[PDB]
Amino acid sequence: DVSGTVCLSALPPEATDTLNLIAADGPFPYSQDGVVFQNRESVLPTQSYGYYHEYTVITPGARTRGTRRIITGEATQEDYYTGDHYATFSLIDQTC
Amino acid sequence: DVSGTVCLSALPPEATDTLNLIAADGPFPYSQDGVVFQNRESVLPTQSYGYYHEYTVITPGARTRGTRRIITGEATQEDYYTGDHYATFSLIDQTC
Repeated sequence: DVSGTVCLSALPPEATDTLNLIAADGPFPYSQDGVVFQNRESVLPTQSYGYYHEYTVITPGARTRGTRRIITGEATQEDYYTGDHYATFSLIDQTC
Repeated sequence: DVSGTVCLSALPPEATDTLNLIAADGPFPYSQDGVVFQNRESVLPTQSYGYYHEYTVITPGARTRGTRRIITGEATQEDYYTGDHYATFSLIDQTC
C-alpha cells in the first residue's frame, strides 16, 4: 500500500534534483538509475513489468546509494518516494 | 515482513566485513556481537527463541555501535540486513 501523499517541498531537496533529472532524461549520477523496479513485494499497485523505474535520491555524505529512491510509474505525475529502502512509499505531489 | 532482497554489493562495505566474521565465527569487535535477536516486534518470521542472532555492521563516523546490523537465521544464507535499528529488514543476496 502507498502511505499517503507528500508535497515535494516537504521532501529532502535532493528529491527535487532527481525529479529534474527525470524530466530531462538524465544523465543520472548512478548506473542503476532508470532500471526497472519489479515491485516484487507488491507494495505498489500491480502493473505490468516495466511500468515502474527506479532512481536514486542522493543522501548527503553517503558513500553508497543509500536508502532514498524515487520510483516512477507510467501515469502522469505518478512518482513515489521511499526513504527506507523500499519498505514504505509516499506519492509525491509536485504542486506543493 | 521482510522489505525485499538486497544485493550484498549494494550495502555498505562493512556489511561484507561482518558477513566474513560471521562465517569465521569471529573474533568479533563488540561484546554484543552474536547475542540472540528476540524479534520482539515480529518483523521477521516467528521462530523459537535462539533462532536469530545479531551482529554489528560498523558505521564509520558514528560514536556508538550505530544502527546497522546483520541478523542471521539458521537456514543456509538466511542473513538479514537492517540499517535502521531493527525497524526494517532486507534479505541479503550474496550473489550480486
